[PDB]
Amino acid sequence: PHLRNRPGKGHNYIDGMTQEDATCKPVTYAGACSSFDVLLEKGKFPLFQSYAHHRTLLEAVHDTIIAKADPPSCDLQSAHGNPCMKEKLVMKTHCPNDYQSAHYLNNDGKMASVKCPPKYELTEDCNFCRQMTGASLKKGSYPLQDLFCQSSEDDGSKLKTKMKGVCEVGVQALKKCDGQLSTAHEVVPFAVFKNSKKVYLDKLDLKTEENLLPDSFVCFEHKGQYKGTMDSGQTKRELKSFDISQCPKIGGHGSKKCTGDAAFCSAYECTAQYANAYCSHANGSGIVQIQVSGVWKKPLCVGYERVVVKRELSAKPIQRVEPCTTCITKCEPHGLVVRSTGFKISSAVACASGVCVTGSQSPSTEITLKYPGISQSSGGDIGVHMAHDDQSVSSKIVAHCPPQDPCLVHGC
Amino acid sequence: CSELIQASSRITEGVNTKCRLSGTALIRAGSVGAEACLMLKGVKEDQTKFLKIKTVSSELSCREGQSYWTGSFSPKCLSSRRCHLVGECHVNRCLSWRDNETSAEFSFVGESTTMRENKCFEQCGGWGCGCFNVNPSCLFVHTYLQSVRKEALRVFNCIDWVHKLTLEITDFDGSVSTIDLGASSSRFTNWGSVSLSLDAEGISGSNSFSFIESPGKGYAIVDEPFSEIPRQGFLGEIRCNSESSVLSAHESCLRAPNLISYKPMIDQLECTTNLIDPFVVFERGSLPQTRNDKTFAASKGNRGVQAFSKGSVQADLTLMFDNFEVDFVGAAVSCDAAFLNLTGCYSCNAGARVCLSITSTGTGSLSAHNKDGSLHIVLPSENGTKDQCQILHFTVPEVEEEFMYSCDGDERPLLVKGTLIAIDPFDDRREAGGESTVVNPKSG
Ligand SMILES: *[C@@H]1O[C@H](CO)[C@@H](O[C@@H]2O[C@H](CO)[C@@H](O[C@@H]3O[C@H](CO)[C@@H](O)[C@H](O)[C@H]3NC(C)=O)[C@H](O)[C@H]2NC(C)=O)[C@H](O)[C@H]1NC(C)=O
Ligand SMILES: *[C@@H]1O[C@H](CO)[C@@H](O)[C@H](O)[C@H]1NC(C)=O
Ligand SMILES: *[C@@H]1O[C@H](CO)[C@@H](O)[C@H](O)[C@H]1NC(C)=O
Repeated sequence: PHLRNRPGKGHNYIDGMTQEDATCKPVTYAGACSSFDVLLEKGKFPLFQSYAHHRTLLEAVHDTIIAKADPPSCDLQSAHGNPCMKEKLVMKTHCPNDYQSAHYLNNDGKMASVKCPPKYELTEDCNFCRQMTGASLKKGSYPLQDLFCQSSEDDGSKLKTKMKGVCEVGVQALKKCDGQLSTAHEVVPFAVFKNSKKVYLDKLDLKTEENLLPDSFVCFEHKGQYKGTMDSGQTKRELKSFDISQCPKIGGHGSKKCTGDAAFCSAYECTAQYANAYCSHANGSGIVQIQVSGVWKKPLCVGYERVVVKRELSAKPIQRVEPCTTCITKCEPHGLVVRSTGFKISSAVACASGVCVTGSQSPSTEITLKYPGISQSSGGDIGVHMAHDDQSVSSKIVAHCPPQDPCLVHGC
Repeated sequence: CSELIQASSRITEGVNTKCRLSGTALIRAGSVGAEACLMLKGVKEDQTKFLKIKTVSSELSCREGQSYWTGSFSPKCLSSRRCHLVGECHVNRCLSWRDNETSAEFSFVGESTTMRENKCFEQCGGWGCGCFNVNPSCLFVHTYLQSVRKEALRVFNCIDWVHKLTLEITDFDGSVSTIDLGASSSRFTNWGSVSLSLDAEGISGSNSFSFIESPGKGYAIVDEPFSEIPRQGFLGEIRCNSESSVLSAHESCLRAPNLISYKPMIDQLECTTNLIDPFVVFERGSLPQTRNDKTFAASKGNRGVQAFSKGSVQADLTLMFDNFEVDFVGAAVSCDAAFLNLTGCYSCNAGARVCLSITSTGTGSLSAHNKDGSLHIVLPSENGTKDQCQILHFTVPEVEEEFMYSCDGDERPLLVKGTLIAIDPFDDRREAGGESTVVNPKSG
């Protein structure tokens, strides 16, 4: 249970729901917090479970990393007639039972939550409040989105949503479109930067780089340990969290003797006397950087949603119209010759009342062909199909010819 | 041109008493543009209903075998670099990464039907690379293909070519009937059925090419054999079974191994590939094309491909149970005719074109017959002066004959003049023959 050694204060509680301060004020190996234990269930919240040693939304809020929205959480008991549930109703979520509250990161990059009236619980889609008699509601709030938060100083005031072929994602109106509008629920990764709003992304590529800052170390201490806090006889072997702000930095001063692994000893001053706490290195921590518009940036925090996107499938798939007539067709006693413009003709076929005749030649602006059947003697109309080198030129043309005299053709 | 005396019925003044003529008829099918002729004679100056089966055209259609679809695809990649011992960056996990298996970092993708693969690459391990550990780190890449253009191409092959005859059936009192049928096949038309023998050749070999069909745009030919297994660097490297699968890059589409080129250079990953644009190849070999004297081209109606090869066939279509008669035709009609000209050749497949000026007071037909009965001329007669044409066969350089023409009335003398051109074969042994020639190229 090393994941319960939270970075920073580890305050996994929300304002108003302060009935679980025994175990939700700093989250430790001992208790059980309703607003945190859901994150560690197998198969749920996999993105945070991968980045398990980064702050949650509530933790980031309590460290002043992420601000709190204006109507911080308009209670449905007192504000069910106000335009509150606008960003919530565009998301597709799934809450478990016996939960009276649920918090999410709104569009402006702040934290807002939905609180059902007392003794009511949130339904399976977190959209309605339902009252079940004789039910014990949990004391925490369900994290709606799957996200992990960190502290950043990189500025992102010029960052904006840039998705191709999207007219509207979530509650953001990307542009104005007319015509067909494909509408569906999609999993859209997002990120929030300093002095910015939510920035939905098309591709989620990110990297982490480790460091030796205090948030990268997991200090603990045994319960009942000699010459330590809570130094009394015990009946169970359990750990206890330790604050790294006490162990002295290298070449510095501190209040508690501290020991640890190689990474801790390389940055802090590992003691030579009896140690008070063991400070290892959070094996997954570091600084996570996102790539937006090719350039890497440091987000306040990233996640993903299930919002409704209004795409545009197509304006026009393809247009195939070509009534081209840039050719001259003049029947000649020597042969059927058609003179065309710049586009060259390699092979052609001539059809006149069933019987057809074909010709092949190198690409040229003109081609001569033998007359099909008795069309030379009888004249009439003759259709010609040819293969142009270019495109957008009609391949079916018709030539009108009067009756001809074979004597000139065979004259010798 | 042939009678039906074996099963002739009594086609009461005016009223019709047709007995559903059951006797079949056997007449050799005429050449291309010619017609097949019938004699429903009743009482002189009455009846004489003519059934005409005009030979529209003969084409060497294609019998398609296997087929598949393809389009233009472009890849997109998602990367996630984690240090050693983080997640599943164990050397064994990084090396054994099964493309079919997805990493836990790109779980927002979740379940999807897009064609996709997953790769894992090692990078530097050490404080210079970015990780305190010295064992190599990992870079998980998820790549999925997406379609660029909203179009697809169908690629098929012709296992064999079949002779196919198009006939214009000029039924009794109305010529609205066109039928297309192959060799040794029957078509259940009105008044029974029509069957074609075409005993000469039911096939014209095979080939080793493949044809592209763009829906609503035309056809094309590629100079490669049709391969049922995808191959890198050829057409159909990525192939599907439907246009929807192509336009959505569905995972059911097959593709060759090692199509995506990965450049894991330390700053940014580069996911790219070199793929043959099927649209370029389609535009390159547009249909109107000639290969070793075959000249494949789009069939009339744009529903397939043809094969213009030198040859000819013998066709003997058989009518059966032909019965289409009414009672209003019992009245006689007057008609007049005037000879116009004579053009064409002799002893030739094309024949000699015969045109006649018809001046009639109403609906009717023409039954000009020569003295010996060898040559028959039939032309419909309509109100006012009309100019209709017919096609006959001759074996004389000059034509000078008289025909007993009568449009359901009295026979009057119709005289035809003119000479016929000579089809220089610059190569003759004893004769030419009519047969039924399928279209052929110049290089034959
Ligand atoms: C032998 O006489 C035939 C019968 O007149 C001619 O064959 C065709 O005659 C048609 C009408 O009798 C003509 O149709 C005309 O076509 C022109 C232009 O193509 C248009 O004005 C109309 O479609 C039509 N005009 C009408 C109905 O008044 C054909 O022009 C004609 N075919 C041709 C081109 O020969 C022959 O002309 C004639 N043979 C010889 C050797 O001259
Ligand atoms: C390393 O961290 C991952 C989560 O980031 C954890 O699953 C794994 O157990 C850790 N390795 C250890 C503790 O050896
Ligand atoms: C694909 O992966 C799944 C789970 O990762 C596995 O059950 C299945 O056997 C794999 N199929 C292969 C390797 O062909």
